[PDB]
Amino acid sequence: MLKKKQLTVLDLHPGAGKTRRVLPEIVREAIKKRLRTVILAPTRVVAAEMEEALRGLPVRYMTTAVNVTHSGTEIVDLMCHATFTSRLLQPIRVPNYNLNIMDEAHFTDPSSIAARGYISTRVEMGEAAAIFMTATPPGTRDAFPDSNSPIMDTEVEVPERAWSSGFDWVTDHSGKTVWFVPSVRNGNEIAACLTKAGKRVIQLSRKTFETEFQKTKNQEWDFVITTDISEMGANFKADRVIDSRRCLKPVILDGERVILAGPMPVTHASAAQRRGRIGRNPNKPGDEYMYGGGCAETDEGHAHWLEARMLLDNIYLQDGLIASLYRPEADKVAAIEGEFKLRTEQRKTFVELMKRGDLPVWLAYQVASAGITYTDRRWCFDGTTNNTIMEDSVPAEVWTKYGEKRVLKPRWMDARVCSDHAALKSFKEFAAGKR
Ligand SMILES: CS(=O)(=O)N[C@@H]1CCOc2ccccc21
Repeated sequence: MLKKKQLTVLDLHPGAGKTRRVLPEIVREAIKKRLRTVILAPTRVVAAEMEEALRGLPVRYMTTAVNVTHSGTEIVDLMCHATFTSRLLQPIRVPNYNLNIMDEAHFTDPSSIAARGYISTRVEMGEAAAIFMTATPPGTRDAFPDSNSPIMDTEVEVPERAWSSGFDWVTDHSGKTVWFVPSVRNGNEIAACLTKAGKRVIQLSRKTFETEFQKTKNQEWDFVITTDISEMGANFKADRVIDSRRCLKPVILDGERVILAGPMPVTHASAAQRRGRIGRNPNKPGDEYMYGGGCAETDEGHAHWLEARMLLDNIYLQDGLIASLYRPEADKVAAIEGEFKLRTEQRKTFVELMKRGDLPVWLAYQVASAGITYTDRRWCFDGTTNNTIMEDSVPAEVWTKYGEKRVLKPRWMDARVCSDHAALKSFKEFAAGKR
């Protein structure tokens, strides 16, 4: 595995012990062989779990999710997938790691796809070794993989809205349930319904993940309503997974806008990861998995692969060369390598719109490629009337940095900036010049 020029895919089933058993073994061997090593966690919650599994070993934790006093002589760095990609984009120097380990190497966020592309290109070049750890590698057709104990799989109609009758089996359960919903807004409705019926509900999403996940250990709950974020190593002490089998897909229409299409079928990798939450205790067989639809390869034409190409086109590799996407996922986008390469000033704007502006990659690229400086927010108000952002069936309004009251009408419309109350609130602050 550790020998150069090689990319290994560690494809053990969910719960096989890739993070607590296999990962420390690789770390010990890497330290023994003096290989400068990077460990890539998908989220800060997995980083905290990796610290527990690697406790004692000399690892430099490049995250505030862990409170450790470093000796300064560690040759193994641990950071999130997005931190790795972010530091690659910024002027800061990143070591040319001899060994690159990616946990949950199935994560389809644009920064995870970009990191895989960068690492795999370095391996293809014969510069480094890499290990991609995942139960569901890119290209998996099995939604029912092995587990530590048997799982009862049941195809059933799963409600995607509040209900008065017809789904007795959902509330007539005395155990703990993790329920995957296609969106935050869809989860709010089902959560309000379960709460009204006397259930204790915790809700998880990308923006509230670290805070609310802690509640699943600190308090007694009946249901956990989550988006696809819990597919990335999140572990619960539950006996049932209710899976709508649906997700929202960002799609770039005619290269002019981004809409959130669907809800539509999840990939086999996602369905397997969602099912993978239960059947993890070999001493407690019989965990249930209720699924409400089929799988399809909805990652083809998904905006994240185009966005990954926008990140890689702006990461230095060697002179004019540009990193390719990891081979099993390179056909999910019809992009020309190098087409999103920006000049130095616009690239600096692109990076800042993502890091500080917190804008989606596609939106940041449209603003930076137009030659607009980071603090220039006039574009948030000069788009056509069909780009009017709506809040509560009425146009959203903001006070500009000039003190004028204006309707939010962005020149480039990206549905992710107003997909929920929290996203819209952050976009309003950005359009007003608050960050
Ligand atoms: C994220 S932090 O505040 O905990 N600092 C970490 C740990 C020490 O090593 C490094 C190196 C570079 C950058 C961040 C860090």
